[PDB]
Amino acid sequence: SLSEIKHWVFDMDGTLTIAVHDFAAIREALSIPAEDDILTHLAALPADESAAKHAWLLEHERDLAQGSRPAPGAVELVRELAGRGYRLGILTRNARELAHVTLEAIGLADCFAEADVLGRDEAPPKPHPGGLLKLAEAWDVSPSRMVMVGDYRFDLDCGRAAGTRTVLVNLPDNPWPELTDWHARDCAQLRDLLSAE
Amino acid sequence: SLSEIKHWVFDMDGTLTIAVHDFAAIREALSIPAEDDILTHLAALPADESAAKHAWLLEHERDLAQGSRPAPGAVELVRELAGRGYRLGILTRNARELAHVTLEAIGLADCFAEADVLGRDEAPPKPHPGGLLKLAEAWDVSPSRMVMVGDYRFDLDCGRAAGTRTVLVNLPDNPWPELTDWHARDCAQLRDLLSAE
Ligand SMILES: [Mg+2]
Ligand SMILES: [Mg+2]
Repeated sequence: SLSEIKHWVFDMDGTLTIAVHDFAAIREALSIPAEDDILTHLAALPADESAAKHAWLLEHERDLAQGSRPAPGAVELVRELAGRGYRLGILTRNARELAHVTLEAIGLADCFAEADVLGRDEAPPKPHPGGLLKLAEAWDVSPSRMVMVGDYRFDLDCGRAAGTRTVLVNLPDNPWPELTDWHARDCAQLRDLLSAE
Repeated sequence: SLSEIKHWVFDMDGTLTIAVHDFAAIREALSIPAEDDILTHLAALPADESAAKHAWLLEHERDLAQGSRPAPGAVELVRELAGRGYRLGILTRNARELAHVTLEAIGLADCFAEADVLGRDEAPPKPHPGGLLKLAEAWDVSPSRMVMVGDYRFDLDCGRAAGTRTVLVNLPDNPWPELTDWHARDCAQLRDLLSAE
């Protein structure tokens, strides 16, 4: 049962936080009417114009980015787990300092012990198991009793390599069934699963 | 007339080259059937699943990127202009060395004099006019007789600031009419415009 796992490890980008983008710049560049939602409008254009505009959006993802915000239900999930006294960690490609700043920004800095936030300098890149093995050792716990929560195949591969359980969030379905122990559309639904199962 | 302009300056990313992405990874992550085109499939999903999957694609643009390839008609346009004996330049945020490598990769290194490829270290970031002013001076030409070709508002703003003519490519329409002297869906159509007008 998911509620039996008391040691949780989170990816950051795409899991606890998501990139936000300049909506007004997007609307101007792609000629979206104010009364239309961006994606709904693009989906309704002729296929060739839709493809061209989507390709442009993707090409300029970084130009249009404006930092990040908490992913849906992420703050809620982490606070729920922290409230249970569970042990929480982070395994991110970000530098530890930046991860720290982000955690403070989204109001979750107090939910993770500083030593349990592993960044660029503390662990090899996913899907290398190193970071999870480090946490498992620091926590004196079997990996089979930890869960790795992520949104990308490398997060799941990392969990499988280290031997932890794995959770996919922030996709609506189950694209890697064999790599994925639990899946939820987002952290809010994951919190619901935790509560029910 | 466009054919009267004999001094042309190109942006790189999004104009002469475009990022390519890992199609197989995308298809696996978003559960796209082999017989479906990715975008057409997403456009046909329920709106909520479509939005979630598009947001994921955008969030992982850099994870899914696999270098770049020539933009449609770009090699053809540059060779056509070089063949006319026109003077050609580049104004890119990329380091000059990388711009050089890219130009070699796509077979256009011989179309630009090395001194006329301005990168990170040779010119301030768009939309600062500096890079175009530098080329105009090096070429002993009035900016009104140069054209800046780009795919982003900053390219057009840069041209307007320096006083060059401006061209938008790689969007299908005309989102910044006042900033844009000519627009074309891509470099191939731009070559056609050049030929006809
Ligand atoms: Mg991630
Ligand atoms: Mg560009």
